[PDB]
Amino acid sequence: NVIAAHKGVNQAPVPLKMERVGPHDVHIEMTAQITDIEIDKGKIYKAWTFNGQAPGPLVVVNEGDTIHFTLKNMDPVVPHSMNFHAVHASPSKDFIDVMPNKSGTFTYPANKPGVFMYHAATKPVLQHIANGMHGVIIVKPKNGYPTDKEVDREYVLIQNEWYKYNDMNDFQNGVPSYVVFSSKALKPGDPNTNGDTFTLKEKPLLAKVGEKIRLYINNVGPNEVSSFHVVGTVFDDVYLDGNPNNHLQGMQTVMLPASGGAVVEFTVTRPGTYPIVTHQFNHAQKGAVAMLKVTETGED
Amino acid sequence: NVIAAHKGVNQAPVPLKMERVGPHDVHIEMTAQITDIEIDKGKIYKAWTFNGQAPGPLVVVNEGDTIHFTLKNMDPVVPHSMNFHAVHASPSKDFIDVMPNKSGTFTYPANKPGVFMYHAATKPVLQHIANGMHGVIIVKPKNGYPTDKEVDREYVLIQNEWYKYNDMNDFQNGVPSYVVFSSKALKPGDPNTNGDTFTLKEKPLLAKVGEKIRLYINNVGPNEVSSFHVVGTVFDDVYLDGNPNNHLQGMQTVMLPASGGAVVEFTVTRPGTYPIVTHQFNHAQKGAVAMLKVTETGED
Amino acid sequence: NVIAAHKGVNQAPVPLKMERVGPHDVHIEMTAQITDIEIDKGKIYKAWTFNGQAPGPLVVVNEGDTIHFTLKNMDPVVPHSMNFHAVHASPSKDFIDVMPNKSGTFTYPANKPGVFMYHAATKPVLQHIANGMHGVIIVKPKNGYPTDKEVDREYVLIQNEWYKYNDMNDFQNGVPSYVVFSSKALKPGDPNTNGDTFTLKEKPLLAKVGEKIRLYINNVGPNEVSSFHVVGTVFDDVYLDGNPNNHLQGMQTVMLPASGGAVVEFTVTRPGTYPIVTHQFNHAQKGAVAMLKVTETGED
Ligand SMILES: O=N[O-]
Ligand SMILES: O=N[O-]
Ligand SMILES: O=N[O-]
Ligand SMILES: [Cu+2]
Ligand SMILES: [Cu+2]
Ligand SMILES: [Cu+2]
Ligand SMILES: [Cu+2]
Ligand SMILES: [Cu+2]
Ligand SMILES: [Cu+2]
Ligand SMILES: [Cu+2]
Ligand SMILES: [Cu+2]
Ligand SMILES: [Cu+2]
Ligand SMILES: [Cu+2]
Ligand SMILES: [Cu+2]
Ligand SMILES: [Cu+2]
Ligand SMILES: [Cu+2]
Ligand SMILES: [Cu+2]
Ligand SMILES: [Cu+2]
Ligand SMILES: [Cu+2]
Ligand SMILES: [Cu+2]
Ligand SMILES: [Cu+2]
Repeated sequence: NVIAAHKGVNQAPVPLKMERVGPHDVHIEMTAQITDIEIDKGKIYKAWTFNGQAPGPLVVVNEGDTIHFTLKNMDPVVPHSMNFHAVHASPSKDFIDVMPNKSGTFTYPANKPGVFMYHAATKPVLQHIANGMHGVIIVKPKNGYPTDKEVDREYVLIQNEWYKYNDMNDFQNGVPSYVVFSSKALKPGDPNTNGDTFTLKEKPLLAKVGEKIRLYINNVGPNEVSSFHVVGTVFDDVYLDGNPNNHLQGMQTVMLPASGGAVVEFTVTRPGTYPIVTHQFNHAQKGAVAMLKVTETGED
Repeated sequence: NVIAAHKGVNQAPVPLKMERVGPHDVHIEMTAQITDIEIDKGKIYKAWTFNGQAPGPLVVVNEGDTIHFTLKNMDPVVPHSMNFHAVHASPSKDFIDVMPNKSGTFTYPANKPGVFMYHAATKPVLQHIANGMHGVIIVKPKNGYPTDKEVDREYVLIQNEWYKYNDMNDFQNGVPSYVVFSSKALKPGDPNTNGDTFTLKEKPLLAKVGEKIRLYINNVGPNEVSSFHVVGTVFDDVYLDGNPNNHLQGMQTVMLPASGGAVVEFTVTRPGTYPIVTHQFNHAQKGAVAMLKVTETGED
Repeated sequence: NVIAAHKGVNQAPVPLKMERVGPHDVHIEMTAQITDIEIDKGKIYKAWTFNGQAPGPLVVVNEGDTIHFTLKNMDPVVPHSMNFHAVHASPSKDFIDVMPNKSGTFTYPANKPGVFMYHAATKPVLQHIANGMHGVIIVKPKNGYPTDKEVDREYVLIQNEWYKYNDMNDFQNGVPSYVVFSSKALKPGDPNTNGDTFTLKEKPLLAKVGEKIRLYINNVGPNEVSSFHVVGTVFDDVYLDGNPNNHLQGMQTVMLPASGGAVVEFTVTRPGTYPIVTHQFNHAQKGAVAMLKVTETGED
């Protein structure tokens, strides 16, 4: 199922570009590009990506920022596009296709705090998402969260599925071959990984005994819901979609729809390694287990 | 899988009958009937229906109304019945079968505000729901919703699946062949459609730039959950099951169980066409995309 | 797929042992054992169990109790282990394997009120859960629930799936063969059953006309979410995961993730038999229907 013009194509990752251009305005430039990603050991997926990552690079803006977004399409033959769930926009004017070897710029406001999916909007959308064109944009709430002062350390996790390569029958009708977590960096030194079955097991996220950890999470799908759970703890506080008003306490497991987000916070009380799962254990068995290593110092 | 006595049967739609009979009492009369519905282009499903619609006709009552419900069974051979999720009733006395060519009347109160599924209760219930015997009853809250004064325009949407015709193995064990939206009229001039893959794409719901839209939504299944999302906006306010107390804000996507309802409200800020999806994109690809056309005047 | 050392093995159920050892400390002793369970009429599953029950025996503790848990592994060849979702623990030190014919003791606090899953933690966790090593621990809130004084009668229900026997391909990739409810006793005289397709239909839970019923519920999976609904009523109050803060009202149906819990309360207004379902009707058809028989006296 490899398009003739994609045979042998493996475009090197290109860094995300972002710069603030006013107190409430931010420029973002991404690419659409075709990049080989190792999704399981020995298994390469020639993914349709933003910037050579799948999920794509993390975007963080402030509530009330208007985003001036440019997509540079490096794919030699397939059009691509961008839909941010954070924004208010006209889909038929602002989420439109950018043709091969062209760029397009679109402007829209991020009025709402939270942890939002982004993805390509090009028909068939299922094909673009399943092939890798998904990601997260975080919109920071103007007044924070009521538990901000309690949080010691924070990371971003994203859940996605992988199917048989570019196979629309499988995408529509088949079980996922792999379900995976990735982490995207918020601060210098944080890991930045792609959706694969192994990296966050072999290179766990790090924390220190006694810390309260915040995770910004989103299940991008394309197709499955997620039963998000951290082994050995309970979520002290949960904010559905990352909106501070949607505040639950003491949850064992957080139900995420496809594209669903949350801010979750939990305390790690003892040294050890703590798995992070979707509790739909067929999906966990097919890759969706990450690890958090908790040490007396927070160092590995 | 077509029952001998249903071969060639296509009973014309019969209008819902409703009339208020007291300040807190309402008569409703439906039929059970066998009616051909075009669920995808060129694909007829000889559905088991209420009133020749699938999902069935919309019912709207007020909180505290007692419903005096009559079902007239026009099916020549299969018994049918009615279960309203809105009501408090004895299932074994009030949700019982009405035999072919007979009628039955049942009385029960709708004590709780919200957006409730209704469906046939006849064993096997899966068979009756999958073949088309589902619908929505809205119970209006005595004191409204706190955001009532902000809403400019409102519609009803229902999600359902379609399987291989009357195939209990497929109903139990197979993926849906189609997943679809329909709209049911609240006010004169609103569309009133059946669950199909195309009508709400070709004849979009209409709105005006700047409006706040309310949707009353229910995912009737039979089998899937729904990740309900409007492209190009964020839900300002969500009331789970349509109960005013269950109030979320700023949600990108609303997780609906099978039979789950909600009242969702969102603002459309720019002219254009806005898709409405379940974000489980396998289901969207198999039909579950509706459209909302937003114009400077609200006219098409 | 029957391990040689399990052929012909059917270890008799062993009672749960629990005793309070201080105002905030409780001893619990379970077994891991291999026991034949009739999951559907004529269908024996040689389950991997705690104490010869699947789901395992109910555990009830108070918020703030530290649990001193001993597992005695009676399996001749497979290691087993215990993970309580209620507790804060080091998974790599406290949820570790107990080898055949050995015991292990682990101590950890239950700081959070609610209705929590427990299950084996031994890799592959999917295999242990699917084969029967799941259950519920209830942690009673120090200050109760705000609706405690309204509740007349209470029971515990658990939902689980069963797959082809010890078949990891089916566990990962196949639909469940059966989906089932069981009830676990809270007070003397309550039923105590295993996850099967028939017992709670033939021997319904009992209640009296006019009562408000509380159910403590958990969907242990392993793989499916649950759309929990009681026919003929509406949930007056719902507490997600059994935490009193997570308070919804007037829900028709409660969405439970895999491992998700709730406390749900509803009123039965008329004599009759009331089905209890997951509204994902493929699962209901494959076993997941229990019954509640409501009489003028509450006696059968
Ligand atoms: O909490 N691990 O299923
Ligand atoms: O927001 N369309 O996936
Ligand atoms: O309420 N029985 O689907
Ligand atoms: Cu300013
Ligand atoms: Cu600019
Ligand atoms: Cu694309
Ligand atoms: Cu989207
Ligand atoms: Cu701290
Ligand atoms: Cu915790
Ligand atoms: Cu009155
Ligand atoms: Cu009457
Ligand atoms: Cu019917
Ligand atoms: Cu129902
Ligand atoms: Cu307005
Ligand atoms: Cu919006
Ligand atoms: Cu004390
Ligand atoms: Cu002790
Ligand atoms: Cu085990
Ligand atoms: Cu678990
Ligand atoms: Cu009472
Ligand atoms: Cu009720």
